[PDB]
Amino acid sequence: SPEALLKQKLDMCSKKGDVLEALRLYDEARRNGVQLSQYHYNVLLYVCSLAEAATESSPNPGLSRGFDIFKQMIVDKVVPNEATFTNGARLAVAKDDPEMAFDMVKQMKAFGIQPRLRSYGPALFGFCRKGDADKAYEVDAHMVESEVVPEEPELAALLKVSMDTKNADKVYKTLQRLRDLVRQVSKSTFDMIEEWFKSEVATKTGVKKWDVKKIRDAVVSGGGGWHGQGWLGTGKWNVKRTEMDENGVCKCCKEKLVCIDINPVETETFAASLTRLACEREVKANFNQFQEWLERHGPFDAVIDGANMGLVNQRSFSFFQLNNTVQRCQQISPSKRLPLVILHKSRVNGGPATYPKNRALLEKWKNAGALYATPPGSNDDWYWLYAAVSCKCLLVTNDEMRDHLFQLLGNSFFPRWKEKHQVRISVTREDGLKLNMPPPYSIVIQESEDGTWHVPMSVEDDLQTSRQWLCAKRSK
Ligand SMILES: [Ca+2]
Ligand SMILES: [Ca+2]
Ligand SMILES: [Ca+2]
Ligand SMILES: [Ca+2]
Ligand SMILES: [Ca+2]
Ligand SMILES: [Zn+2]
Repeated sequence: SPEALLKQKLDMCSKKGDVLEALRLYDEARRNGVQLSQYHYNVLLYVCSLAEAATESSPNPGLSRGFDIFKQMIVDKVVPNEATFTNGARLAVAKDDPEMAFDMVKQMKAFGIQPRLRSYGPALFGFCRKGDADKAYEVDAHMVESEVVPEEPELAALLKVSMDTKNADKVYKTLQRLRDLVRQVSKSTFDMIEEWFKSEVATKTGVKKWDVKKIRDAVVSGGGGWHGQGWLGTGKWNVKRTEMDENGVCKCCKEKLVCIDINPVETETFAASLTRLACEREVKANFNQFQEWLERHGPFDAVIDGANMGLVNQRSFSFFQLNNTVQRCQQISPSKRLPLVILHKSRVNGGPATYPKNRALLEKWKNAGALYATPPGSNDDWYWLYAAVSCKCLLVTNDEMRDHLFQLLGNSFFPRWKEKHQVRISVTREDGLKLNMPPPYSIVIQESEDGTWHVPMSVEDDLQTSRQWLCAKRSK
């Protein structure tokens, strides 16, 4: 079979790295009238990726013909799958011609194909590296039109190019996008924002007087913690690295940060999504059985990730730590409700039930309507997440909630929900176990009604490391 033979020959051509032969075989298939499929085209795009950009001579056939091959695949109406977008992007990155990368995205659109975020990268980053703001803004407008949402690296590049070209309005808009989409910024974005506020352009941008009514109304309209009406005040910024105390008060200027509400409609949308996702991955009957059980139980003030409470910072499962956490949650519940403990059935009858009084206590919690033992093969994370979301209550876990399945939950609603609901344990020698409660304010870039900015840095563990903030306040 000829298409099956080209497959075999391109699979081999190449783990070897032979681009000149992959390009010979491509040309030969077309002289034989053998139709290249999705698989052939993808292998071919990957292999052309390995060509490198010629620093001395004019461009090599591998990269150069790679764009031709991509163009043809679309013309042929062969459907791109995830490997197509990845190899297409690798090729774009290797060539490092932002104009050619942007051409690839324009032709996807012309043929009704949805570009991916990684398709836009080599174009956007290419123009930003060249200081070409006008072209970077075109790419960004194109992304926005295709409903592709930028992440921090795209926003940071747009921020830097706006700073380089002295564009105060684009800086303002990008900073609002950082607030909306990212919330807390990486070290390098933080340093960038600090440079902005100390800069000459920042010093010289702003308004001495403004419609205070219009600001107040924008604050209500936006949901809280920003107004979006432009730079306010005049003159030099005082720009300090600082911290918030436990109540959200800036140690530099004493502004108390806002606690930003979550709209209950967004929460119900998210609960539906969460249920859909869990049922796609769990045995549906297992997850449904839990849903039905939960409808018949509670009320709950807290849901505990039992495996995480037994295991975090432990050489092996610690019933002491789980039980202490149960007792502590019950103590802080205004009506002394036991928390809902989610644990694997294998744990309810294995290592945590090793000692008879522990086993009797696990059974007592179950009999109090405060424990659900998830079935063999289940991923407990769906169960404790759904319970805390559904009961609108505290979620006790030290799980980071960022890898694997948690990526499916998105990077807007879920991080906001997590901040308001997640309780983590910490331990010290002097005191024992502590429950660390949600903050009374929102850890997000905030813009005050008078134009003052507070920008939080992102950190791995804000209980381990004290989170730094930037305070930017006009000196006059
Ligand atoms: Ca109960
Ligand atoms: Ca133990
Ligand atoms: Ca109550
Ligand atoms: Ca006892
Ligand atoms: Ca888990
Ligand atoms: Zn401040």
